[PDB]
Amino acid sequence: SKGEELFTGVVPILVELDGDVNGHKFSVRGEGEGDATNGKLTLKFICTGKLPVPWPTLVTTLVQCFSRYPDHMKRHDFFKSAMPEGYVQERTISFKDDGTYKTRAEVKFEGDTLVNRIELKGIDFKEDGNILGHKLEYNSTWGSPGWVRLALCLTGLVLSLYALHVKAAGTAISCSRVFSSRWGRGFGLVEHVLGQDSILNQSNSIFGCIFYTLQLLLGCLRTRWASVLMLLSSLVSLAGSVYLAWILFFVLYDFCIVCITTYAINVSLMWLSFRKVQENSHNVYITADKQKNGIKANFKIRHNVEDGSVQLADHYQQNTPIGDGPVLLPDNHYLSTQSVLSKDPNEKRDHMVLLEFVTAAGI
Ligand SMILES: CC(=O)C[C@@H](c1ccccc1)c1c(O)c2ccccc2oc1=O
Repeated sequence: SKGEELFTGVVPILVELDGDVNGHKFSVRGEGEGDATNGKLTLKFICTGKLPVPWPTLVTTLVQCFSRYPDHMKRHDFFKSAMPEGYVQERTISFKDDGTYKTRAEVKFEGDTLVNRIELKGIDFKEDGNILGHKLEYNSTWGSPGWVRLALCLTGLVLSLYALHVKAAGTAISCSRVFSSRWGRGFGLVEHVLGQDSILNQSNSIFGCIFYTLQLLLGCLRTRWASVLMLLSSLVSLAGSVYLAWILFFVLYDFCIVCITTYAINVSLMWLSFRKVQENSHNVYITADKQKNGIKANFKIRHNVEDGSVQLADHYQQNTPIGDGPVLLPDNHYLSTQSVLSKDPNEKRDHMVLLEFVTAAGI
């Protein structure tokens, strides 16, 4: 890029957004600096009254020319090559079971400043949704686990506590024929490796209470060690549930109902933990659009809802160069983005403080 020379060095950023969400008209003015050398953005946004939508739903709309491209991908940087004349970035943002943003932006160099002017229009939002009802977390640590996870873990806890009330003592005499066997204690395999004298050789329901309590507790967490811990624990729980299920049929030839219920519960927590691990994804997927001399892009942003659920936001993006000069057309690649939102204690206007780290990868 001959525009790449403009991004060696820290570059001042100014952002201006005129929006209209379901009639509610608003404006946002932001300022900061960008450092393409480390793919680092630092910006402060101010709602020039109070913002009618959550700030996270505006991060994506609110400068990919600061993405750090490694040297071996330098020829795949469309965004800098469009500079200084700029590019037009048009997006459709579809919130699942809710409205839709339509955005169009001019990103160009005005004097010494990189400017991103944005026109936004949001339609078909329900006034008690997650967006207009302001039901989205900002950067919280302790939150809800979701009524799905709550139902699963509470149900499993009641069932395991029931099994304890059974062995330690509608119609389940079929169960207590199962629990009394050698497999109702330490999954039948703790006595083989650690002996029967071990403290770890407990009734499987103890592992049940510890497991469902741990799942429900880690479901209230937004960090990764709880996510990976959830994945490994639910994986072990799944293996033990399939082993015990294999003992129930074809070996004992008995058919207890609480066992099938807890098998389904462990399958549910397994799918939930798998999803929760694998959809932590800010990956901007970029392909070249030759007909318009620009690029096309797909991705999915998942916002945390205050009740522990996730609000899905699908992103369809188009970028078209502003000049008639030459620009780079890339091969298929993706951008990795990490965003950290925070507040400024010196600011009383409705605002947002954004730190961002974007690097190119893929090709
Ligand atoms: C409903 C339970 O918690 C008891 C169940 C179980 C299932 C998965 C993980 C822990 C505990 C369980 C049985 O399936 C079972 C099957 C065969 C033999 C004994 C059993 O006792 C159990 O602990």
